[PDB]
Amino acid sequence: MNIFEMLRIDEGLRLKIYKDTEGYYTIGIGHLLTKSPSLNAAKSELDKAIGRNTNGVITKDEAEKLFNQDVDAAVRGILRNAKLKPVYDSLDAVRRAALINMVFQKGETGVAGFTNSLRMLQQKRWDEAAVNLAKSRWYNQTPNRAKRVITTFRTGTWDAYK
Ligand SMILES: [Cl-]
Repeated sequence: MNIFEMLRIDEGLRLKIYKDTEGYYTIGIGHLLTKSPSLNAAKSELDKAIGRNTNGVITKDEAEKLFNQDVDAAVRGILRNAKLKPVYDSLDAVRRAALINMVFQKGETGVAGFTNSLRMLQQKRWDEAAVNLAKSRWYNQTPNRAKRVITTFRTGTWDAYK
């Protein structure tokens, strides 16, 4: 199991533009196009991201490309965030995947904000962190996914995903 498989599970795959849990225009593997309410804008954005006139639809391959670029970026934002870096650096491999998941789903910034639980992860306070992480808008809006991640942070294993 690894990052890609993980996220692929959490985010699914759609070849046609859709609205996410928050109602935003998204595509492929959790690839967010826009916060705006215009399907057109979303279309523009897509074309631009794909490099062509898509008409709201893309190929699997394209979807995948987006995905790598996205995983890549997530990591990098992590590597560039003065708050994230240290944490990540101190984590074992499995757990990093978890931090990356969150970052992918909510943004560096978003994540950069879980100060306390980040602190907890740093000191390796698994159980406390999990509780902490649970008290969030994030958990409350996407309970099942949040659970997987949290479990993940908690045990250092892929069971949540098995
Ligand atoms: Cl969920």
